[PDB]
Amino acid sequence: PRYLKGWLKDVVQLSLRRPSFRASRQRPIISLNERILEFNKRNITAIIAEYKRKSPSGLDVERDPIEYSKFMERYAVGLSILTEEKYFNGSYETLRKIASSVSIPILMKDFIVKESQIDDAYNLGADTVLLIVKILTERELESLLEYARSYGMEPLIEINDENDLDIALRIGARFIGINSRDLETLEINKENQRKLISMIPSNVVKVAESGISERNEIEELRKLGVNAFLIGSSLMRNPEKIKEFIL
Ligand SMILES: O=C(O)c1ccccc1NCC(O)[C@H](O)[C@H](O)COP(=O)(O)O
Repeated sequence: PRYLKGWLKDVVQLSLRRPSFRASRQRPIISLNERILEFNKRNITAIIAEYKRKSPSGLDVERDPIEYSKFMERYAVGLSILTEEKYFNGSYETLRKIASSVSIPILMKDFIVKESQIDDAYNLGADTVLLIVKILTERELESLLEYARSYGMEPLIEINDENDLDIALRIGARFIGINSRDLETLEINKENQRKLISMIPSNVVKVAESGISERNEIEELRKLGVNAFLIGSSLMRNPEKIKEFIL
């Protein structure tokens, strides 16, 4: 990983020592990025609904993971499940129950710094994985990117600044997530996110991440060329909003 400080340094250490999970995979891979493109042509807003119990920024809600997912399944383009244990209260067991219950694409959200985590995602039933440019060096990113493709997955590469985008573009990323929240300081900056969305090649599927709570926000981001939206907090607090985001 890269030189890190604070909580990013801690969570990355927890991940280096994360035990692998052994299990048989039932269903074949369902591509999340190809499905976002088909929602685009059908002119249906593509929302990736996220399940997370806790968050360092203050979220804290109790809600059944299976019911929430079966519900989101009627409208969402895919699901994003947190598997990080200490800060998000996630677990590999939750991803597993979810994958056996629905049949739409699943993104595994964690801090992936080593190949065994991708084996974990595959064996658990996830369809793709998230790779964060700011915590990895260029070589590590390039290696983790190839490893995931060897399983037929196109991972979601997350950027937060221009330096991250230079790197993602160089290694040939085709599915990018622009995150408005800075992992290190927890600050949200919608402006910096808009500048970045505008610098991205039009042939890569773009996903806007963090701080979205209103439908006007989604409408604005869409005309800006964004293909999909990853929404966690607002949907966890009020599952019902999915109906408003979708009209
Ligand atoms: O989600 C958080 O609360 C959080 C807090 C500190 C550091 C990273 C975090 N998450 C980053 C992230 O990618 C989020 O899980 C999703 O993009 C959705 O953000 P949300 O919709 O909840 O604002």
